[PDB]
Amino acid sequence: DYKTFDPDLWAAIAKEEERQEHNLELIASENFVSEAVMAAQGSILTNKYAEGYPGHRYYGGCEFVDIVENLAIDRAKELFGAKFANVQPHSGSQANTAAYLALVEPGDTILGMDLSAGGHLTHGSPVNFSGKTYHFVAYGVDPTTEVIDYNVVRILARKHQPKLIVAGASAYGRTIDFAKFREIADEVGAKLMVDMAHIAGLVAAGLHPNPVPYADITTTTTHKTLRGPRGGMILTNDEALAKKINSAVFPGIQGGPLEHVIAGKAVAFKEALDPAFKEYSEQIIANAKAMVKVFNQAIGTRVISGATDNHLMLIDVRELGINGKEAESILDSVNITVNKNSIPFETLSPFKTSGIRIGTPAITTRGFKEEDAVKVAELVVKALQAKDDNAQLDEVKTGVRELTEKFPL
Amino acid sequence: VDYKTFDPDLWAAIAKEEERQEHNLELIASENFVSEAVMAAQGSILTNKYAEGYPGHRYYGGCEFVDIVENLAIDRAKELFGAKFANVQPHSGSQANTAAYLALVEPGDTILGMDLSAGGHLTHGSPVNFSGKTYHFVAYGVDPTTEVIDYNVVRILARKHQPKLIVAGASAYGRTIDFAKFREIADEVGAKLMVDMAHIAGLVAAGLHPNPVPYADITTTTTHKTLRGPRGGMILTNDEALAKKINSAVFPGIQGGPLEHVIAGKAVAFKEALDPAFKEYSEQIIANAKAMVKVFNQAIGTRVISGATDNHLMLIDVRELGINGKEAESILDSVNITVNKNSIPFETLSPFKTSGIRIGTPAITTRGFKEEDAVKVAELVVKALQAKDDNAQLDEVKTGVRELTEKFPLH
Ligand SMILES: Cc1n[nH]c2c1[C@](c1cc(CO)cc(-c3ccccc3)c1)(C(C)C)C(C#N)=C(N)O2
Ligand SMILES: Cc1n[nH]c2c1[C@](c1cc(CO)cc(-c3ccccc3)c1)(C(C)C)C(C#N)=C(N)O2
Ligand SMILES: *Cc1c(COP(=O)(O)O)cnc(C)c1O
Ligand SMILES: *Cc1c(COP(=O)(O)O)cnc(C)c1O
Ligand SMILES: [Cl-]
Ligand SMILES: [Cl-]
Repeated sequence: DYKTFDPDLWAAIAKEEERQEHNLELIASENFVSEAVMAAQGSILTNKYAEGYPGHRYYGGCEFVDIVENLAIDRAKELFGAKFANVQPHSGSQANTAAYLALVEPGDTILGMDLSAGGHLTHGSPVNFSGKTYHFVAYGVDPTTEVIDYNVVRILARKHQPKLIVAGASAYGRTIDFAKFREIADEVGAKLMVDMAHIAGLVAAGLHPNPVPYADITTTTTHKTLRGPRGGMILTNDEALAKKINSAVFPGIQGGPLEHVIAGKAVAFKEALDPAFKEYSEQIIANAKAMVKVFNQAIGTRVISGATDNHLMLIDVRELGINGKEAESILDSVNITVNKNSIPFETLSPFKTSGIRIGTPAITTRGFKEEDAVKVAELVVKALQAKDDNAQLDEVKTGVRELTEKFPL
Repeated sequence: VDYKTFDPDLWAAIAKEEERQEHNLELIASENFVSEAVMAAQGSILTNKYAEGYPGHRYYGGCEFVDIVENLAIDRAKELFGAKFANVQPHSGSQANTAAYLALVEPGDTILGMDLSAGGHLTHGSPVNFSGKTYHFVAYGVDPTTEVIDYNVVRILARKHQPKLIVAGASAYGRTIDFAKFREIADEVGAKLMVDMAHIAGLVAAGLHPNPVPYADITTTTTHKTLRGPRGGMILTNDEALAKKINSAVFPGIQGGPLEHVIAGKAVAFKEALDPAFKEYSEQIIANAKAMVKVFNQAIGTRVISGATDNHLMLIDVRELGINGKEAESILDSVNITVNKNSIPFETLSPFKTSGIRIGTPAITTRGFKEEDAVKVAELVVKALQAKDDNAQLDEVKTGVRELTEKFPLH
């Protein structure tokens, strides 16, 4: 009825719910938040200014908003064991912005994972505030094993004497050894910052080593594997760091927080304290390993590093005579969403790439099991092997429809 | 109701905040009540979509309809304010301003912006904010007698310090801002001009405040406040080269994925602001503020800074009542009237005590208050502040508050 006033807006939203229903979301950073999370984001909390922190706001009327933000703060400490949590970052990028501000000065040397090797843009890219503001040295993965070579990272750290070492990745499918990063950091006198955005839910479920005890500062998104609303968060065990972090977030780089989103963080965090979330996360990894099995055995789909320990995988497609962007386009046409993705030692443009990235958190949320995940990888290989063959691509589309009807939203 | 059962801690708190918004006089100058449609947009399944990039140039597929939504927001913004280019991805006014600075100046450049005590925002050069830390800000303020911007002083400062950029816009300034005179001072010294219209964006959209968009190299704004949209930011320009620097600065410059469900709420709100009724709304805002200023001007104890308002807000020196801004704020809070303490020009107290309070009418106007009601509000505020904890008087104010909120219930 309010939709009558703005028919064009609500029509697009309606077609988007239809799109999420009928497509397979394999983009590794996506998920489906719960009805309760969306309800919190749709609440009247959007009306409340609340600059400052609970009990220390810059105007009145925050007595009950402070309950919401405290729940989000306190559930983060419960989920991750940190002594201090900040839940105001508007995004993972802002969380990283403020975490740098608390650890280093502009121009300081920072060691962070190369983007082609699987790092995020905020870990040093020159088109990002991180590369522009600080002096980033990249570490990568080994060219044969495509896993992190900690002795090489150690060579780099001693050569470059960074003030800060950053661990964490957006397209790295293997366990990150946080304890080795800490030893390296200690040895050259650098601090350690971990960006666990992609794996935060696996960490919360106890299925990936927890960086919080090792890192000076841990940043994360609240979406992705955590299955929360879009937003960021900052954790630390050092009270002196927590103070810098808090000043960095506000009044440093942000103004008022999105308390309706923070309310959705609180909702999501309690969902993640439930034992059901560990079963969900167990299924994320098992579905990913099952799909990796299919690709390892298929022809043309080289899994980077040959296995996965977490929710995602990188597929090198150069042996199908295509690039990532063509692979992304083929699969999009049969109603399968992935993203083109640079692979270690990428030779092509970052906008063509030599591979695609695939993650299980979204389909696992829809209820897919290993059987169904195996099926998707088979559909993916069939589509990419079918050199522009409409008969075969329609088959794949049929298989995608079967799956989406089997697991509606 | 079922998800509410899984988390009573969370939802009982939100239930309390609903009651509080319904039972309070919200006089915080930057707050409002967004429509049901806006809230419905922020609560949609659009929170699930990653859409890094811009419409037609995302970094992956599946953005067909997210592009309609964001293009609606962009196009409606171009139409509301008459700018050739609009970026609707900033997560906030602070992000909007962060990206605008990156498109205009280099770290360390000299920038002229309004002093915090005088009414400027934190992002206009405060040393505790990225703006003060990253650039060499030189502040202008207001004249101590008239408490309005002295444009000859801006000229004097601009010529002395040769800023690369001049920033106009304010958070606690109740008078018309002469953008033409800023444009002429910038041109004289060869500086760029940035205008931050967050507070007055809705008045500007209604034609009730001079439009900065033709004068400013870049205009930034929030989408909440007088525009009455979701919390968020926006960047406007007419210059195509700046538009590209702006879009690069926002992504991948300082943000990752945008909040597409908030951007949907921006599109909803921009269409509401294009409706002819929004102009009647915005005119009621100003008439209510002027009605309140008249009352405060007649009560001793409540000195209105500069003695008049042209917009939605007023700044009140309370010191002759023997209290500071913090005490006034909490006095008013105890009788269900919510303001914020606020520094006044040439502030003598701590920035966390302050000499004043800031009051605005956008929120009460949104729930239907007229000039008659705006008058009763200011009278209730005067009564509460003069009551010297006389509980009988404070309880009378609570009744007056209850009368107004029951007379104008919320949606
Ligand atoms: C958007 C983003 N932010 N951080 C990322 C991305 C990814 C990405 C994808 C693409 C696809 O054309 C381009 C870029 C890119 C980065 C710098 C300059 C030009 C283009 C980056 C993925 C995770 C979305 C990506 C890859 N590849 C990984 N490694 O990190
Ligand atoms: C939060 C904010 N951001 N931008 C603003 C604010 C205001 C504000 C209020 C307060 C109230 O204790 C303190 C400060 C402050 C900030 C940093 C250092 C010292 C003091 C600022 C208002 C509009 C909320 C303010 C005032 N006064 C105006 N002028 O601009
Ligand atoms: C996704 C991601 C980010 C950025 O989060 P945004 O909300 O898009 O700004 C930062 N770091 C890592 C490791 C990420 O995976
Ligand atoms: C409120 C305001 C801002 C900050 O907007 P946020 O969303 O809180 O970051 C910036 N400039 C002005 C003039 C403002 O009034
Ligand atoms: Cl990502
Ligand atoms: Cl403000």
